[PDB]
Amino acid sequence: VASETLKTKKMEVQIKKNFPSVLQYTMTDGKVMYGQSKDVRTVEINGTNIELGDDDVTFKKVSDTEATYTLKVKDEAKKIDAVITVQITVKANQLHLNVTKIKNNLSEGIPEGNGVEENAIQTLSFPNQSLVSVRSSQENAQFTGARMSSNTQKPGDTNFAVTEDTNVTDSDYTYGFISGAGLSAGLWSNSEHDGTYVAAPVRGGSQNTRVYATTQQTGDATSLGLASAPWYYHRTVTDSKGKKYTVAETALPQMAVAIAGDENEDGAVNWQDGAIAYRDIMNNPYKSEEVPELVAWRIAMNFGSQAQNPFLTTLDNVKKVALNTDGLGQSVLLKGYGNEGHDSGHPDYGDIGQRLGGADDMNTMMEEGSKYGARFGVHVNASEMYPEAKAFSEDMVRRNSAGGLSYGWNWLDQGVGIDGIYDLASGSRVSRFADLSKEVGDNMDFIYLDVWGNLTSSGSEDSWETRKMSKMINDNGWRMTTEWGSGNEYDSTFQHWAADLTYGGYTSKGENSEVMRFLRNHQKDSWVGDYPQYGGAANAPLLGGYNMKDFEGWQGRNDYAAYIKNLYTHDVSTKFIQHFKVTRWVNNPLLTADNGNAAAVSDPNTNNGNEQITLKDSNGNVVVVSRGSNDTSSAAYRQRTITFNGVKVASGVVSAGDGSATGDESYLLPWMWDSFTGKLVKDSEQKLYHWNTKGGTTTWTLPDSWKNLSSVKVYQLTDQGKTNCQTVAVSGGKVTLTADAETPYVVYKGCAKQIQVNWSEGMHVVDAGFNGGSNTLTCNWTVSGSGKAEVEGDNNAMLRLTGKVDVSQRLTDLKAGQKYALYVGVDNRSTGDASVTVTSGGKVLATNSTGKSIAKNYIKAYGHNTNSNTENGSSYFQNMYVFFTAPENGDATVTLSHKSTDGAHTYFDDVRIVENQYSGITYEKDGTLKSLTNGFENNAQGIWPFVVSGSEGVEDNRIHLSELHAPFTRAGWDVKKMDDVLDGTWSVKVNGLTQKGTLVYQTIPQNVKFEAGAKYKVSFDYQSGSDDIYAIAVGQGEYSAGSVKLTNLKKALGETGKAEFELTGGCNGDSWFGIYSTATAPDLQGSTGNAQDFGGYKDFVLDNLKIERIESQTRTKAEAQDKVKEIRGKYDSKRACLSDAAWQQYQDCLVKARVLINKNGATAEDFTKAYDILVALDEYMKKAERKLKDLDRKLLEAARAGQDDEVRILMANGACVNAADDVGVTPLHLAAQRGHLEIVEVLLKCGADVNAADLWGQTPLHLAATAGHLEIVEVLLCNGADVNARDNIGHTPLHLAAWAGHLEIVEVLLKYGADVCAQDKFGKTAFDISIDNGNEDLAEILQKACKL
Ligand SMILES: [Mn+2]
Ligand SMILES: [Mn+2]
Ligand SMILES: [Mn+2]
Ligand SMILES: [Mn+2]
Repeated sequence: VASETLKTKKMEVQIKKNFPSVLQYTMTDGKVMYGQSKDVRTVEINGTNIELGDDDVTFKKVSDTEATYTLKVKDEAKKIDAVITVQITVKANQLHLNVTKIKNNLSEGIPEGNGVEENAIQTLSFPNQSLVSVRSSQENAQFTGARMSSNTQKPGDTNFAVTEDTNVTDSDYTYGFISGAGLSAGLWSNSEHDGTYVAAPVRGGSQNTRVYATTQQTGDATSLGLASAPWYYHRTVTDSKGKKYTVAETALPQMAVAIAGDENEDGAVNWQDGAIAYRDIMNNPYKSEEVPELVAWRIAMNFGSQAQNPFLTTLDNVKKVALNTDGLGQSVLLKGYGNEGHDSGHPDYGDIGQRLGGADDMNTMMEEGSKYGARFGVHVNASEMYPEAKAFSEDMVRRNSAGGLSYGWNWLDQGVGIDGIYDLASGSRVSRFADLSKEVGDNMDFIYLDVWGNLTSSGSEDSWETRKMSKMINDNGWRMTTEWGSGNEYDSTFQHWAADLTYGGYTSKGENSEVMRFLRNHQKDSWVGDYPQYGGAANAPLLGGYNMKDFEGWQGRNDYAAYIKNLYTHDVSTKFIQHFKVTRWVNNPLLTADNGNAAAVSDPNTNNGNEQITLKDSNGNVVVVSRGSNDTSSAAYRQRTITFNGVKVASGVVSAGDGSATGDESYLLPWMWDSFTGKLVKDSEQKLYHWNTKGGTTTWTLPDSWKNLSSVKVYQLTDQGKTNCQTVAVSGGKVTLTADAETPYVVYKGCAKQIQVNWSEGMHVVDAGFNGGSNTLTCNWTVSGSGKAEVEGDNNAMLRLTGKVDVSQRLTDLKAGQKYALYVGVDNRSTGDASVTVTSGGKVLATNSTGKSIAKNYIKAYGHNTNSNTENGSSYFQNMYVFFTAPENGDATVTLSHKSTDGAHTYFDDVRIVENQYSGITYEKDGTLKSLTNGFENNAQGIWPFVVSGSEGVEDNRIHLSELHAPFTRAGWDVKKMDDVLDGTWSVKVNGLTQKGTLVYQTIPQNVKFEAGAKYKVSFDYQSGSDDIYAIAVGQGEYSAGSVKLTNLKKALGETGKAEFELTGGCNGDSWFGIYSTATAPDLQGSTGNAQDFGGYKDFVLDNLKIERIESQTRTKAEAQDKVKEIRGKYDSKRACLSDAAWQQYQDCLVKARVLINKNGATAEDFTKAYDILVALDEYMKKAERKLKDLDRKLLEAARAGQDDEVRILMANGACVNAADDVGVTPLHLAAQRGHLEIVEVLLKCGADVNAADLWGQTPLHLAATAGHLEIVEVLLCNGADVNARDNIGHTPLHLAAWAGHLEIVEVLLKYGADVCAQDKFGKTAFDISIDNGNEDLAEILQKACKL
């Protein structure tokens, strides 16, 4: 065959002129690797194999390093007529084969707007091209392949000898390496082909197989050759509506080989040698070079309009983590960066959350954060959308084969599936990422793509789609990261289900492959880390593996100390290991003959035949990681030694990644790199991180550059940075370190300066989050008063106040004349007021207060929810607001204060000053509320003046600010029957919180204070899905069932309703109103499936809140005094059956009214207030009385029935023991006559009046004696029953027991002391009763009382 030679300094490649084929590679040393030794001239186009003849190919040697081929590819019958241009180039030990041009003689190209290109060239390949091959006739001929596996128990690798029996045909792999006759090679291709995988729960580029292995007979030997899998060129796709499109290539077809000798110099030639060479030709994920610097990964979360984490708070948190890690690199994923938060506004990528501070604050956070080595990225979704999103349209909607919506998940709103193919082919998604690019410029590091590969956008989401998705992202300068462990093998640098080891179990983690991890460990956080309960790959991997925790609200995670502890336990050593590239990996226990890995490398002269990995950097530094034993039953299987240039830098067992068992690992890791591009730092900046799991004393050999030092400087790392400095002597290049358990230390050669941190930049105050330690109360905040101010809490630090104290700070950078809202988180445990005040000079611009906090925090993503223990195992943190105009003098000051001298605490956190246009609060002259209006158009955050209640416990609450996007958010679009927005752009929305039987949301006194005794007109616009499913709740103090006044609301589905009521302020100033979920089932109107959710039959929308104080009729002192008499005359006699707290509330109220009435110099205003407070007290006591009368009537009913359980349930729920009806019959009377001994004894123990009588003068003893209940009569006399008690006739329980003729009951009561002299109105004794009836048996016991 006629050939030509391409030359480099490393090899000579003999190539055929009749086809782009290699005959052989001859290296400088004379070693040879074969190409395609046979006459194979096949080209596949659209699945049709065409064999080329001599006249179908033209050749041209361009230079000594390049040749060009022109391929005439025609099949008239199969509609193929193409001209393919192939380039072969050589450099060093690499050969590249590129398709540089594709000409189609059967088309004019792709029609405008990605229209269908008829006879388009969709696929292209060179079947059995064998660019590199090995033969069974060669010394140590072998194949090594890798396929995708997310399963910890199933490796993705194959390792086998190439023999005469080896028979393969287009066997597809992610990676493929052939070795033989002292040379090795891997084949790289940019093919987007999807094929064979070991294990993956999703698509989304998990199945990308780019190499094809095929055997052929090469004379008397079997030859195994490598070819590229097919490439896509102009691919024709169909969307959910049946519309077809043709989309151009992501890139032109490209492939390469890199010929290796014994690269790691270990005396053998295998895939590892090929893998070292392969790194020079392989694709590298965009920005994969920064991956080793990303030590601190975490999520900063925002959800449901709450603004739990505004961008400038996230920046303070970056500075806290920077101090605690001594400036290690960070990667913060902003989950809910856009619109109203997480799983809101998808897919509006360019809509940055206005309530977080918008694009302005996001850019400030990214720009400033980068100075601390912190990278930022956003969570996006390209599979699900909500009606509120501006991108929402009929074209975007994914539809099923029947024409209906492809529904997603319902939570805040109903998610609808995005038509993935439409989104790509129309240029829609690329334009939405462009919207984001305009907002962030070049400040943002990465994109985090959620759910991609789970088939929500289409049944495909293949490697071709994922390749195009990753390109749109990389094109904007963004690093690619995604959700699923197996997803996007080609371009992703991080998988959430790989780095967060807790999710999905052992079958759904990161990439379980020795080949993939050997090649790319340093480029991704997509592997298997320690999580021993999964076993296999997850049991102490030598390379570690990212273990991700959070503290900023993601899944309620708000534990900072655990976050930091975990960074040092797993992530510091994982990241240190990623600064080196794998060069050798022997004795892998996961690979056996049974799982298809008989030829896997097994050296008994390395680490006793146990697992070992060697890694190297471009500076010749060597890292060696060794496993103690390859037996999982041995204690040494989890033992790992790490050496750096032959010196031990880490030893022992890590604390289990699943949090199940603490370890003993200690390390002294040299951190030689900067937190930016990872370049080597200078000598004065070189440092060592020290960690000791169990704590104690360890001795280490310092690195070579430290061997002549006399001493080192050791600093303990905290949330304040470098503390407790120690000078440690160096003897013979060694150091002894004493360490507390699980405590980070940093070692320097000399004195090291503290990292400079200016807290709360752009926040208008210094240290708004109280992160500056105790010192913050000295030069940032000024403290005054007899009381005390402390920075308290070992997690999220807060300001704690006790006694009479004020904490002040000057406000900076305010725009003169502009409107601002200032809010602060407040938890008040004191009865004394806690306040927030803005002053200019001395003048008060705005002020607000809270008494004892009455509402617990149920916001899961928030830093101080009721699961975080602010004090006493609870948290009452709620945002307290002030609205003011920035003064013209530019002098403004905030003051946080506690007024009373009591010892109870008040907590404050997160002082937020934000530009805000809300102006719906009007006051009276005395500073009390005149009116409050809200259309929710200018809310700084949350559902203010309401606060979320406990209907779902601590949750990502299904309550938020709904957004207008007509016609989609309106009633009538699809199966939707309710409007999301009543008027304007925003309303308050509740999604499906039906049949809870509890409070959903409520006002609190710090948001809307209802003055004691004052009357208010409350009105709002609403939309409710069904009749009586939701109600208006009115209460005083902390919500409690039974104490609440409920008004059921009627159905207002698609048509806005009006709600109006009057509210009278409770005596303690703690009155409130809200929305309550009843027990009543919604009317789903015959809807099925998602239509029950989307319809709105179970939802509640509120808007246009209006609260107005109603003027009261003026009262005199006489009127108020008389009202005191009336109230006392009604309730003074009702102390017995009334709670000890209810009697206290009543007494406190009477005291309050008397103080107003009797003050020297009291006015009409005081007399009106005193009278009104008593009127409010009356209605409160009366409502409580009807609820007690309800319980009493049910207790008298259960006394008759005889059920102890329902008698005890009612008594425990507050039932009156001595409760009598219209005829004066108590439950002790009823239980005694029926004879329920278990109830009689329960009632007597509870304090029931044993002497109690009805309108007939009958006591429970009279009733029990006539009925003849011996056991009941016994216990009554033992509890103090009146033995000689009489009725309206004069019958003692002796007379009645004789009338009924009870032989055993008469004798029992006589023994105790029942009178025999007793006579009724007729003057009849027991002598007359015994002689009247036909039985003389009674006359025998009476003649044994007195003998006649
Ligand atoms: Mn080797
Ligand atoms: Mn804080
Ligand atoms: Mn509105
Ligand atoms: Mn919404």
